[PDB]
Amino acid sequence: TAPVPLDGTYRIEIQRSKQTYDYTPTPQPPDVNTWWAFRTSCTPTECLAAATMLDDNDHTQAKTPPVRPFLMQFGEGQWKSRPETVQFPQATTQLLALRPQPQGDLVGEMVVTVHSQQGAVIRIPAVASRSGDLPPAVTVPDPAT
Repeated sequence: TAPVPLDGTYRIEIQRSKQTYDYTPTPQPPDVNTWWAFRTSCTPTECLAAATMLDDNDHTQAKTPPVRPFLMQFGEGQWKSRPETVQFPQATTQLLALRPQPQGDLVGEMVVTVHSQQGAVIRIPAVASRSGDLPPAVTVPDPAT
């Protein structure tokens, strides 16, 4: 029941054409694809994954300017990033949940909970698919550091 580690180049699609506002559809196309270099380190109790953003066209180089890496923790059968406060056209909490599919890719959603329209939950479906190994040029920060 330990998860498959997230290691290699991953393509994340935030499908904003399926965005919902309290389960009621509010489509905002187009979907947005980004590329990330994932590395995973597991202790006997937890598995953590760190992802550094790659450039949009050249996925062998980190994004310019540098973007801070985000972390995911596997628990309750899913990878979930820690909630982070983000300003919205109001203060929100935004996180990414990715559930491993039997096949190898991951399906989940981006969850944006509003705290200041104060209280709704914006859900955007998300897909993550592995695109080969890591870029040997990029250095992904080990989450066990």
